[PDB]
Amino acid sequence: HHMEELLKELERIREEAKPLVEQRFEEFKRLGEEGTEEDLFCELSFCVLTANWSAEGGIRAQKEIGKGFVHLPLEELAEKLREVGHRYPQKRAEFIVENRKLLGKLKNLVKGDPFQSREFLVRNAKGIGWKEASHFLRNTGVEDLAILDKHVLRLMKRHGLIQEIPKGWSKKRYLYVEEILRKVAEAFGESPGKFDLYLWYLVKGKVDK
Ligand code: NA
Repeated sequence: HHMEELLKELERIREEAKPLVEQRFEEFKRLGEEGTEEDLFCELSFCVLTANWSAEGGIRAQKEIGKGFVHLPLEELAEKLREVGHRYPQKRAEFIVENRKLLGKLKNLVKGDPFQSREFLVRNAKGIGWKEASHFLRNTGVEDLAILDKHVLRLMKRHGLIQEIPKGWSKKRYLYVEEILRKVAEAFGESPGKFDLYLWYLVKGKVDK
């Protein structure tokens, strides 16, 4: 399959998807602009939980646990994650509890240079790698970054943009594949952060987060 085929299909869904994409982005921008440290922490926790899980699951976990991500002890947090169906509740709970060290630092991170903020989160936030750090930043309104998850990587491979799907990341390799996708986003006329939502609309016609 060729790149033009992908762009044409995206153009066919663009008009219908746009209101959903724009409304979802307004919510992301609201979080970055008006969100408290705890609000940002809950979004970081959403990204920990959806590393290898559906947006639907993470949204349900966020709804059910809420500020529990901030205050619950490890055992109680793990139990609530087990209750909402997470497959790895103990380890994700441990990541979230450890990440509480970042409360007080998130507002500045979200406002900082997004490439530098992503580097920080990769190194310092548990359960957050290159993809999940990009995801968190995008979900606070950042538009500069791609979220290279399995769905996006498979689309890129199917349309000849990359030759193989990476099963792990480094700074240089993530930046490289991200730049490939940035050029596609630019060809379409959208920022990487919004382009991601158009790409995901292709699957089932949904715009989650
Ligand atoms: Na990390």
